[PDB]
Amino acid sequence: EWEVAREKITMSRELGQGSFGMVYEGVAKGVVKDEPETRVAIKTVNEAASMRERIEFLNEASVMKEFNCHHVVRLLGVVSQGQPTLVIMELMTRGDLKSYLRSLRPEMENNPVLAPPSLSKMIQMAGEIADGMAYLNANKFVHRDLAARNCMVAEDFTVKIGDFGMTRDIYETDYYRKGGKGLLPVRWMSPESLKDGVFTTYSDVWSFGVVLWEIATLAEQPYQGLSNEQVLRFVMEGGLLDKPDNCPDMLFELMRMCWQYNPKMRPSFLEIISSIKEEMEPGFREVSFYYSE
Ligand SMILES: C[C@H]1C(=O)N(c2ccc(S(=O)(=O)C(F)(F)F)cc2)C(=O)N1Cc1ccnc2ccccc12
Repeated sequence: EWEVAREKITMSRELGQGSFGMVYEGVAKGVVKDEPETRVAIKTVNEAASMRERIEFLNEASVMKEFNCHHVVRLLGVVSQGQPTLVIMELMTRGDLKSYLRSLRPEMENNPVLAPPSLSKMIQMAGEIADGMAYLNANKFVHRDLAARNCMVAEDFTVKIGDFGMTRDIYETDYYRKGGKGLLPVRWMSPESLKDGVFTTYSDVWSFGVVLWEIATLAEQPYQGLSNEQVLRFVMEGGLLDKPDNCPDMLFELMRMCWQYNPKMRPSFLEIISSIKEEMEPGFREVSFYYSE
């Protein structure tokens, strides 16, 4: 079904170190309808892994087999015969959103443009990110690590929901062992998740508000001036991120709606999209989950 000729897959270079194995970048022969070749991201499984691990790999991959959204990085077949287990996916040529935002900084430094930022561009990303998340939540899937570093940028600048899931030494401090038991993205977590360690769609929305803050600051780390333990106390007691410098008032208002203390009072991704859909580009209606059937 999704199994594909491993011979029809040629790895080029490396993108990063995955959990089950190194992640490469290459091309696939006939993996997309009406397409000869296709740039893709190759996910592998180090031979130094038993079946207890190998099977787990194809377990989480079968989860994506049910996903089909313009705003979520799509799966493209899988390999697991007479060679190392592999999984193929749509390749996002501009990388993750945090790196992309960060790479814009130098330009903006020596760029002779003293004009406010484009609210229009930020809304496009917001809606694409919110549309991909609405789709995921609709399929009873909670992300648990929504952050700019886990959003991907396409060649055409479209943003899609993914999960970097690779080494990344530059974002290691984005995680903290709240209680030893695993690395958690504490600066992106809601008050309730910081307490019981439970993630829901309500908390994905809180994280969404933080991603909007990341976009407006060109990915500065949330809660400047506070250590991890200080962030914990501050957020759990009702503290909130500050309005970014030169942030369109409308964007911050959206953020604040995402950061209400009472989880049940936060709007859902569908409500978020409904309140900004009239600001979305024309094409949005064509390929978005929101307008779909
Ligand atoms: C590691 C690889 C991967 O498997 N996923 C991924 C996609 C969808 C889902 S999902 O559907 O379960 C959900 F979205 F719901 F999480 C989960 C994970 C990425 O985003 N990756 C990074 C990546 C891909 C493609 N191109 C890249 C280019 C640069 C860096 C990293 C790139």
